[PDB]
Amino acid sequence: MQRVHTITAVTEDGESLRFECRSDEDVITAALRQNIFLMSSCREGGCATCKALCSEGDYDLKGCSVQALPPEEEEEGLVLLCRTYPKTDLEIELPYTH
Ligand code: FES
Repeated sequence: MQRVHTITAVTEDGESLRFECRSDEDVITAALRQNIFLMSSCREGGCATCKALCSEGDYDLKGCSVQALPPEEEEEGLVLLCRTYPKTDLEIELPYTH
């Protein structure tokens, strides 16, 4: 009936986790529902510093101020964990790294 999902998210800052979440994957919602409590940053789509990365999974990620900057070249640059869609996320790196 429902589709199960597994989010593997490791921060290049040095954190690494593999949780379970169905229907609504969302690395924040799933690990907020499992036991941990993460948080991207401002979620305003205007910093361009949180250059996160996406290993695999068809999940979605859309900037917030697209009318200031298109997220294409920024997507082909890397991925942003400020939006994070729960469509299908298999493995993702966090927005921090160093
Ligand atoms: S747009 Fe502000 S840290 Fe992501």
